[PDB]
Amino acid sequence: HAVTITHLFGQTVIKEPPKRVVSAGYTEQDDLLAVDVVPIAVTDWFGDQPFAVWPWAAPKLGGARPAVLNLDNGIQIDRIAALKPDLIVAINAGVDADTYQQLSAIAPTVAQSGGDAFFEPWKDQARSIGQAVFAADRMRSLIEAVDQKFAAVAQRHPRWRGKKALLLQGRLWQGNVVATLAGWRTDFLNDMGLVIADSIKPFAVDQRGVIPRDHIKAVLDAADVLIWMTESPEDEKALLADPEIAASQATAQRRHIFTSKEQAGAIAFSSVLSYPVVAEQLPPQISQILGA
Repeated sequence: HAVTITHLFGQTVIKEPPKRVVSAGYTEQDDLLAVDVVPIAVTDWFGDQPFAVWPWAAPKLGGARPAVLNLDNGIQIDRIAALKPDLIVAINAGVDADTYQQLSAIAPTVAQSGGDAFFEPWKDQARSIGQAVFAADRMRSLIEAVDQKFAAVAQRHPRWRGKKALLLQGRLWQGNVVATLAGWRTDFLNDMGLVIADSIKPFAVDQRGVIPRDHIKAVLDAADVLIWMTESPEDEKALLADPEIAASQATAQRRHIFTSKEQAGAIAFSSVLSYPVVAEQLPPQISQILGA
């Protein structure tokens, strides 16, 4: 039975479990590898990982060495054609109507389902991948396992319930703190019993809060715990050197968590394989700030 995928740019028919999959977006390799589909090409995002596959997903390669694509200057249409895929997964790749036509000329192409051309809700991406590679039941159990691990954190830490969190990018932008707005990207924090501080709501730009310099101190001080997606010790040092961050009660009362690079990657990938890394490695850090 062929699978018909309905997406932003129409429908894609996938006649059989595909043997040559290109992962054209920033994160889809995690959910593909999770259901034992090893892409023939993975697209790099950040962190300079071998084959752009981060450590939580690397084992599933079974030693394969996929081609590494990049989006530095758009989707690499000719490189994709040369790989002769039977399925292109381009959910998190910035596909538009023009690039959709180009990819579809090469092979059946699964695009995003809606208005997010990058970073659509992680479970929507997972379910679509699962359908596309004839692994829906397996992908369903893996999504459930994520929710269960975060629910188990909540059960072990009832004192956290209602405590206020912010999830911040690891670097300032042109002087501004950049927060993740409340949405699918913060559901994992809610699943552990935390609330997203509403101090960021007035500063919305698309899915982030871009905090004006004169509001940094008050906005950070609204939170009980601040999770910064730092990718190096230099990132942490630059945040603590910022005069507004340095003068906040968040700094005075040691409310900051600065992620390791691996932790920042696991949050950023938000996948069936990366979220269990967050559920393992973030709770001990939250306990140090909130108490167990």
